Amino acid sequence: GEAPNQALLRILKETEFKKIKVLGSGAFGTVYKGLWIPEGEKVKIPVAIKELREATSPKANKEILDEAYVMASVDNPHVCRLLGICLTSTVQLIMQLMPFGCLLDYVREHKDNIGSQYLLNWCVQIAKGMNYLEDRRLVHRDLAARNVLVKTPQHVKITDFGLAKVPIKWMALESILHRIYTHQSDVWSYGVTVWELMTFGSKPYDGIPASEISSILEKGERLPQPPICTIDVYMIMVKCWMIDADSRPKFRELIIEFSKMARDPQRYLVIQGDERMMDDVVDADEYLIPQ
Ligand SMILES: */C=C/C(=O)N1CCC[C@@H](n2nc(-c3cn(C)c4ccccc34)c3c(N)ncnc32)C1
Repeated sequence: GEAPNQALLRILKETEFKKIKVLGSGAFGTVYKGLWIPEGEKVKIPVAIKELREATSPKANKEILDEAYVMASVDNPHVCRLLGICLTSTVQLIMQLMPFGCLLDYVREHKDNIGSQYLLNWCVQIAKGMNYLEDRRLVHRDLAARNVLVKTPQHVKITDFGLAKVPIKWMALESILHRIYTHQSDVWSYGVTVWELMTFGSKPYDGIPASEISSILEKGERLPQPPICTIDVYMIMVKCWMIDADSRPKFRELIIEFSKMARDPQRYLVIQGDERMMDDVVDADEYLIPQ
C-alpha cells in the first residue's frame, strides 16, 4: 500500500527559541515572530511560532498535532514545512518565518507596484507546490491566496494543511454538493486563487451569501474576467472551473502554461505602468542540520 513515513519530528526545548513580536491573532491562534538558536551551533534562524489562543482543550491539542504531522512530512521549495514542536502546556508549532506575510495581504497592500512578471511567477510557484502535494498523494482542501506565504517577493510557498488530508467560495462544485475532495478539486481552488491574485485581492462573488453559490455554479456562472487578463490567462482560470473534474487541467500542465507565459509576461497580462515596476542569521532553508 503506502510507503512508510520516516519523517523526523523535531522537539524544541523552550529555551532554544525566543518570541519577539506578535504577527497576528485569530480563530487560528497566536503567531509570533521569533528567533531559534539550535543548541551548540552558532546560528540564529528566523522563525514564526504558533500558539493556540486562550485554551488547553484535548481536542485543540489533537488538531495542532495533526497539523504538525502533515507539515513534518513535506519537503519542497514551494511548500511550508515544520521546523519543530515545543511541548509546552500550550503546544507550539515552529516554522520558518515568512516575512512578507500571506500573498493575499501582500497583493492588496502592494498592488500599485506588482508587475506581470511577479504575478505569473507566483502562479508557477503555486502550481509547483500543488504538484508536489499531488505527488505525495496529498489533497490540500484549503488552497487560497490567504494560505500562500511570502518568503520574499520572488518566492512564495503553500501552507495551511490544517484541513490537509467551510471555505465555500474556493470550493469545487462536487465538494459543495457531495463533500468530495480530490487533486482536481484543488485545481478549482487554484483557479480561484489565481483570480484573487489577478484582481489584486478582491473577494470572489463579493457580497453574495455562501448558500447561493452552489446554485450560481450549477447554471454556468463563474468569476468575471479580471481587467488585466488576456483571454489566454482567463481561459486557464475557466478550465479550472469546469464541471467535469477530469476536464480540468493538471497541476503539471498549469506549471507549463504559466511558465510559458512568464517568458513574455506583457503579452499575457496588461497592467498600466508594468514597465516601471545579525552576524549569524541563517535562513531556515539553508539550515539542514539534524538533531
Ligand atoms: C494572510 C495570512 C495571515 O493573515 N496570517 C496572519 C498573520 C500571521 C500569518 N502567518 N502564519 C504563519 C504560519 C502559518 N503556519 C501554518 C504556521 C505554523 C507555525 C508557525 C507559523 C505559521 C506565518 C509565518 N510562518 N510567518 C509569517 N506569518 C505567518 C498568517
